[PDB]
Amino acid sequence: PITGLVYDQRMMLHHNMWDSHHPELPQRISRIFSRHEELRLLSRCHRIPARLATEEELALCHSSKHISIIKSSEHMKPRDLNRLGDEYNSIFISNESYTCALLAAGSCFNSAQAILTGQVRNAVAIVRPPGHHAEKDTACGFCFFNTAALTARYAQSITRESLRVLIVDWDVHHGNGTQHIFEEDDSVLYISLHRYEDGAFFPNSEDANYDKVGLGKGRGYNVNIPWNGGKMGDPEYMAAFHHLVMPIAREFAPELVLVSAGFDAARGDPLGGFQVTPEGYAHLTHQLMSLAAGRVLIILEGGYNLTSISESMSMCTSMLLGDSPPSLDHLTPLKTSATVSINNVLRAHAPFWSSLR
Ligand SMILES: [K+]
Ligand SMILES: [K+]
Ligand SMILES: [Zn+2]
Repeated sequence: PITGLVYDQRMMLHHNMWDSHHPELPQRISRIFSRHEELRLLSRCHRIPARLATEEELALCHSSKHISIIKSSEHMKPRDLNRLGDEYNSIFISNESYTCALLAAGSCFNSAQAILTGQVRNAVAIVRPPGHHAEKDTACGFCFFNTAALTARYAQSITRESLRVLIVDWDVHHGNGTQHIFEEDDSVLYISLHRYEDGAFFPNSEDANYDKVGLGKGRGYNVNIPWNGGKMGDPEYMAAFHHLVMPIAREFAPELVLVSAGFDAARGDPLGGFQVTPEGYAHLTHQLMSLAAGRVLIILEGGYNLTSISESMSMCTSMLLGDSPPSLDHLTPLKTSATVSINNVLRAHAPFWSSLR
């Protein structure tokens, strides 16, 4: 039972040359890595090397146009970088951005490979820029390429095309990119918990609502758990995992679990407004470890309180290493809004999933 870990300082090169205090900071991965040292968790892990993703691998989820455009930004002057970045929804670009996105995906490919070949049982991927907002043909929300989505395809490419991989997205934002890429796919189960606020919360789309359950043969394999009007926390997420995520995931019976692990739902996050605790993320992690024979890859997405995400993700690694879950705070009754959300998803997925009725 050994846990993998991948981190590369080079992914800090991605930076905003106008707003040096833009929340998607280079130090995000630095602080998480550092926190692993202080808790002596790093030594307990097998260090998995990072690498560049190939354009061939990028093409698993992304158009030729999108790849070439981002590839070109590498040799651009700042005025053009400003220009190009402005064409997207919430995107800043530097000359090192393309390489960093490649390193994020490549790092997660090696981690998945290590898990699927049995070298490690599970792994954590401390990477940036994030990925779940990135679409097939466009960049969005600090994301250039959809790392978790690409990792699912790579995983299938080195085993079999029908390898059942589950993607659990507990980043506070909806992974619009990930949902769309697999919306017609029954081999990749996408489960997302996110702040919705009737579509007022980023990325401001109604695709994130519970009624969007997938298309074609992918009907029922897209699960949206939206939160409305309320500071959701550990009780609401534990309830959603108990009633929805885990029973659906068990029925799906994944062979690989990918976690789009953003920590912007964490308490203290400048953007999230939620209050999930580090203890909360640990229990979520531990819960997911009971699936796919423990084959779990935890991939960093969002999260912008340097202290919050450092503590939160370290707690997840501690769980993968086999340590015992810390006790949760005394569990408040669910916020009335949560029960509404949970029941709607229940109703919307009860036909496709036997364990829900
Ligand atoms: K999410
Ligand atoms: K799907
Ligand atoms: Zn986010």
